[PDB]
Amino acid sequence: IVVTGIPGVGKTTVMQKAAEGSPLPRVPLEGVMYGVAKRMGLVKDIDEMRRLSPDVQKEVQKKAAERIAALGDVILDTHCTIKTPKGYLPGLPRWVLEKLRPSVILLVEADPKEIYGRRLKDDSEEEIAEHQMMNRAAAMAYASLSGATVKIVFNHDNRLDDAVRDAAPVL
Amino acid sequence: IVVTGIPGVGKTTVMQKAAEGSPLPRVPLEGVMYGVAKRMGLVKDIDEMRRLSPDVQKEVQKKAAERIAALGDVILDTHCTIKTPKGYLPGLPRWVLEKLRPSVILLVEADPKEIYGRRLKDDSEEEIAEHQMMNRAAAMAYASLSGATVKIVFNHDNRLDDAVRDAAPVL
Amino acid sequence: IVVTGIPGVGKTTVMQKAAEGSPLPRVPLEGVMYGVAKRMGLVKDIDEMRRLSPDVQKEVQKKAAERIAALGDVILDTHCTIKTPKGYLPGLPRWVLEKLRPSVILLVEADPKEIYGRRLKDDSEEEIAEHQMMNRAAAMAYASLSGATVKIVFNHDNRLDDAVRDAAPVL
Amino acid sequence: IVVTGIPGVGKTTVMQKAAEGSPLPRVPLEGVMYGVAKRMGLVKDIDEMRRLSPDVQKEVQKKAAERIAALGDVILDTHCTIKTPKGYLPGLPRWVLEKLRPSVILLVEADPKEIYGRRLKDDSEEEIAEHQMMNRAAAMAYASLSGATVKIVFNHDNRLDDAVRDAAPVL
Amino acid sequence: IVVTGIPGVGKTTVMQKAAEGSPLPRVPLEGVMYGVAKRMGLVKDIDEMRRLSPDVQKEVQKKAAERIAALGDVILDTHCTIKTPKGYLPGLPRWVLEKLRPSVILLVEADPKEIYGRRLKDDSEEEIAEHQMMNRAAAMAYASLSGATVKIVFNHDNRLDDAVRDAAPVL
Amino acid sequence: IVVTGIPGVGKTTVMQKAAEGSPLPRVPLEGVMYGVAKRMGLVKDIDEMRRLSPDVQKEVQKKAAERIAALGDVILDTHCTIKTPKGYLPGLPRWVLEKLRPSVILLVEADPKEIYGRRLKDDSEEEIAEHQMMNRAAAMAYASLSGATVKIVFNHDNRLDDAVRDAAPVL
Repeated sequence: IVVTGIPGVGKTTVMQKAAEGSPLPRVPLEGVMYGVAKRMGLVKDIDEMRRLSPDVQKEVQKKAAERIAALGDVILDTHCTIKTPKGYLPGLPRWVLEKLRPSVILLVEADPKEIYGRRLKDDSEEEIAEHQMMNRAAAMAYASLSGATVKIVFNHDNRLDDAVRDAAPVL
Repeated sequence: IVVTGIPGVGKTTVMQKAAEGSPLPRVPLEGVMYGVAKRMGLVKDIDEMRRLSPDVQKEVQKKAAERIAALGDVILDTHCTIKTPKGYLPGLPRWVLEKLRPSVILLVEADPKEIYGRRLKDDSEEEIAEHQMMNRAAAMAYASLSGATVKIVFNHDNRLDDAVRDAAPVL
Repeated sequence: IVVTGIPGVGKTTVMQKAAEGSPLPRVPLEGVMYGVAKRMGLVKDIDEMRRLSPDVQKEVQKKAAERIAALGDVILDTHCTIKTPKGYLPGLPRWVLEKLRPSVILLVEADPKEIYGRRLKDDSEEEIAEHQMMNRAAAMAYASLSGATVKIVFNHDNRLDDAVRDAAPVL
Repeated sequence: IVVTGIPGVGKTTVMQKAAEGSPLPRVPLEGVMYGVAKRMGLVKDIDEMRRLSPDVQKEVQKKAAERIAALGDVILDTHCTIKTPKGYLPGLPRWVLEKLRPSVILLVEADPKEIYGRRLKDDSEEEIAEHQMMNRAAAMAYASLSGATVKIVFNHDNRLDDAVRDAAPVL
Repeated sequence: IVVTGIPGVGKTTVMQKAAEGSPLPRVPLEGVMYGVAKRMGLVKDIDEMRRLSPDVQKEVQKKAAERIAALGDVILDTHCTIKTPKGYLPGLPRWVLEKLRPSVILLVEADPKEIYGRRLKDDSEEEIAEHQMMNRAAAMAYASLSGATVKIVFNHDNRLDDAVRDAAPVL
Repeated sequence: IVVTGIPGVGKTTVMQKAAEGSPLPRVPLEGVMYGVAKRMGLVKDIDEMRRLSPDVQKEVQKKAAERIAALGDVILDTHCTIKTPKGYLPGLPRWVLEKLRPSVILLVEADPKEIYGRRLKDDSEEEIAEHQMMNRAAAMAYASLSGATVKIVFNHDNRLDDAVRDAAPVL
């Protein structure tokens, strides 16, 4: 399983509540990549992951995915697209999907005005709505490459029980 | 050619009225998969297609696609995404497209309020509008994998002649 | 399965109604032969099928039948005898039957006066009655060559429900 | 880099203003395909590129992409989807992406009412908004296949400096 | 890392609070064993893990530990001793330690009267104090076999901030 | 095609106007050399091209020319002679011409008094007239080595339409 969401949507809260009583392991993909790179001796510190040569970083992604595939059924956590100075970056290249072979991609959503409120209490609502629409396109592209199912989960501010009630049927 | 649409959009009516006088054979993909599985002795009854092992079901899709490719130019019929308890399932995995190599994907649409009306006379309008948006994303992803052209056809309740007039130029 | 009938008997209507909700593919044999010849590069236009050398046309029939046999169980559609300036031409030679191996030949019939009325609103009644008798002889010859069953279906003008009720038991 | 947009969005103006003082070469992809086909002796005139056999045209796309990859870092120019009588055609098939391996896809946008105004001074606003949405789906599918980043640039009528200020950070 | 504790000591709470913001993956060992056995086809349901042949269960433990060792630095979770009708069962046999090679064993403790209070609000205090003493012996035996460090963390009812302040320095 | 001119003659403006709507790629030679050296890992920044060993810089010129020759018909851009502290440097050595095999060298000119006016608004008129004469000698030497044609184009201050009308016939 892969769980995904825009920064501010409350991804970790819904995942922690829905995964309660589950026998499934819980895995941040960036953490595994750092662990694999560190045990291969390529890095020592978490920021060095951004300094690696891109074509070495492809093989770190490949090896991390092979090892998560060997672990078996898992709640993997990462962004589906990351916003950057040069625009949106796909969080899951084809060479990851060919190794992981996900059964489900789960996408968490809330209203742009709710997310803007949460972010202000910590982009325009138009840029939030854009990043959400780009995530839907990215998820369905990942699905078509892999045979993975795509689930959308709403997580409105007052209504965490709805997000958990929609998420738990997937597990 | 592949023809696709959401349940209730009137797909079969537009397909048969546009295919009138065409030399092209017509084919339901699920029906051919059942036929191939049955002639390979893997099943006897239509429900058993849901009971097959997924990694056998991949090869049944592959063989059905190879045989529909050997038949040549055809009006193939299937859903582009199927709604399920775990969310949207891609109806055409990459291993189907690499065998069929479609020249066109045709997508049928109507207003969510019309579709809700037809369904009530037999999901919310928002979930209908979502499933349409997910189908557009799926179709263009399938196109990029294959070189297939993508055509959208409107099929408003009274206006079947517009749908048929838009469809016939494709054939 | 093969469905057959004299021009004007309403062949397509009875097939379309009885095949409703069937998982079977729906194939015109002339269309397959054109598709096979076109993809073998032998022709580009449908009228060129009448211009092919007869011993090439035998192999086009043979290859079309092999590919329909690979597709498996199907509602195939063609005439059992075609009327021509030199008289009746058999629609299905032995080299087709040895490949398709049909389980059923279905023959649609109506009164010569009904057929003459339909044709007048679009041959003598004696020539219509002759062509029907020649079709029965052709069907039973095909049966004896192949082990196929032969079914006769009446389709009187008002009584389409009787034609469909006789046809549906075959499917 | 690849730069893309709908006809009327002002693609060339934003490209040439942002590329001012850049050491990067600029390349029209259709122009290179014509050049490669012409130097391979396949054509003499630009219109003959539409007359080529599709499976030859795949190899021309492949060879043009290999040569543009060997040139190195470049501002490549083409449409991401081309509107045709049979609907939208993908501008960049997978066999192009596996050769070019783009670092960025850039997508230029403007309001449908602005584009309709420019086109009227030279589709409905609904069909313009549709073609833009189909381009977003195409770009993100291309991204997932390649690891390319996706940037969106607004180019409103009076506001060319905003388009150039968004574009220059990519180069 | 391995985190361990007696049922009712609040193990999961202190782990969740201390692991906050860590890049380390989180793994229940029983979950991995079920996943490995399920993917090896040995079982389908979680209760069948108790029905396996003991010498198969040794090899499942061995394979699960090899796959966790390949994943690298991790917050592993399991009991150090499990209470059963036949008395205490060691949670981590030598064939697990030779694969995992832990750097730390972490042992969570609370007063027998606090644990009795938590268990009532849902063994004698003597049997609780015995099970704690047997865990200390088990942990220090595991340490001597492996070179792992052993840390004890108090988790008194109101004082969760002390438990988290002691746990976070280990990570 | 190669376009050439003295700094201040307005080379880019005449090229940009004449090449309007051309299918030809547009290429700065210094940019390609930097791109080739950068992708060979020899440099990271544009100024390091002056720091290269001359006998490496020859092979970079050779490889850049081979890759621009593989690209086919092109509007290449560079100076025909570069003024330096040690005098005039030839912009195109024999080892470049043997690879590019130009069909045309185009040389842009204006009155030394006009150029001095432009350079004042941004050498003596005698030194400007000298650099032009040295460019004519260099161009005709390049022609004799290669079989390239030589075209001279005037670009007087107001008369850009005359310059573009002389340039466009070459393309």
